[PDB]
Amino acid sequence: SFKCVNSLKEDHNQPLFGVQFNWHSKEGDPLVFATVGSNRVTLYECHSQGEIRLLQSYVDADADENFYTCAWTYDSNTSHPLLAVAGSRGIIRIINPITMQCIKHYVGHGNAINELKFHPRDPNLLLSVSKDHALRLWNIQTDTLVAIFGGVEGHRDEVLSADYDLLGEKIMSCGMDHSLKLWRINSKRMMNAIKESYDYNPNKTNRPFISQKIHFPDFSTRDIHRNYVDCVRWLGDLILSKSCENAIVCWKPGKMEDDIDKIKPSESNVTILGRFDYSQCDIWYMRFSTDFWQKMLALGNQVGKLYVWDLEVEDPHKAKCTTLTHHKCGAAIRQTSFSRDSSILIAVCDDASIWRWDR
Ligand SMILES: Cc1ccc(-c2cnc(NCc3c(F)ccc4c3CCO4)n3cnc(S(C)(=O)=O)c23)c(C)n1
Ligand SMILES: Cc1ccc(-c2cnc(NCc3c(F)ccc4c3CCO4)n3cnc(S(C)(=O)=O)c23)c(C)n1
Ligand code: NA
Repeated sequence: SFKCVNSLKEDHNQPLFGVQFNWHSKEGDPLVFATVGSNRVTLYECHSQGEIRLLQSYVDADADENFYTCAWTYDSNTSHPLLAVAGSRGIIRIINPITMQCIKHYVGHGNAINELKFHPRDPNLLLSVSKDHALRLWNIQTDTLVAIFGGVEGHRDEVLSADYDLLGEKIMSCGMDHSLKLWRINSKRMMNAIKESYDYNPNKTNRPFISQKIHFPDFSTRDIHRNYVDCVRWLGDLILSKSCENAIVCWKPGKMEDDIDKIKPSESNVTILGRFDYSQCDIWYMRFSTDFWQKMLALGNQVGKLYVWDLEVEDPHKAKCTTLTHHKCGAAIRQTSFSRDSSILIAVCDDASIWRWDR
């Protein structure tokens, strides 16, 4: 079971909106996690006796920047970890976590970026989701915009979250229009766009890189939640998503026995496989997370309580819940992160505090 071994507070005293363990950290190296809040990104190392060792921060030159998200990848030639961050300015920064140097930045969108995710099988492909109602897929090896997911049948309001499935063949996005939308990226059009992004070298051609504009999702529903959908994750062929209605819903497109790859864009049904209720988490902008193996699900609430669900059961509705509290932890938990082996769970709060729970 989990025990609270340490806590820390960042000097900016502003909310921490994101936290991610580096699941690409090398064997024998201590566990490292990044936090994002205010106009900063900070790295920490987990040590024995609950020690949280402070390393170094990246501080944006714009005091008005507010980082909302971060995601780890690694350099495709050297294997060294890389960290991407973004937020209110709509700028994607690729940071070398060793020196905390910004090694490249993309003017990602014409509005804030709410989430960043790297492709599960390709470390060069970065997905950003924005307040401009679109998703964008970047190839950070050739600095190209592969595709824009949005348009005439895309999201109709700010996009808050998105996730790749296990194989990275498809994306599920969600946002302020109450909808969850599916975008297949294993179509002939998208596989060709990705191949061409890798073949693009602006020094060796005259053409600009032509980005795809994908105006139509492969599936859409507004039948799961009745408010802003602010977090989505795939659980195999099933989806986990939440709104501010004190519930994570586990569902799937189509009827009970419909295969996800047979779902057509006109599909009008959804199937609910279960719902994980909790309390006092009815404010917008609260994230849930799963561990590496997807054996566990974690979410913090607006009064500092953590809920952890054991997903190692025959059906989703049988998930077993554990609650974790500490008398000194009373601020809203915006995001959690498990270490790759799930031995540590970190929670970050609105009062700039960091909470470490060891298994
Ligand atoms: C005819 C052809 C076209 C495209 C690709 C291709 C595709 N997708 C990624 N990555 C994303 C990725 C992946 F990793 C695993 C599964 C997956 C995807 C995208 C959708 O399903 N690629 C990376 N390099 C390439 S390459 C060798 O430069 O083309 C790809 C391939 C293999 N063949
Ligand atoms: C005082 C203050 C400042 C900023 C934010 C905030 C926070 N996070 C994102 N996005 C990241 C994001 C998200 F999209 C979905 C879920 C989620 C998060 C962060 C944690 O769980 N924001 C986007 N717009 C805003 S805003 C400025 O209110 O419109 C935010 C909050 C809640 N409070
Ligand atoms: Na830079």
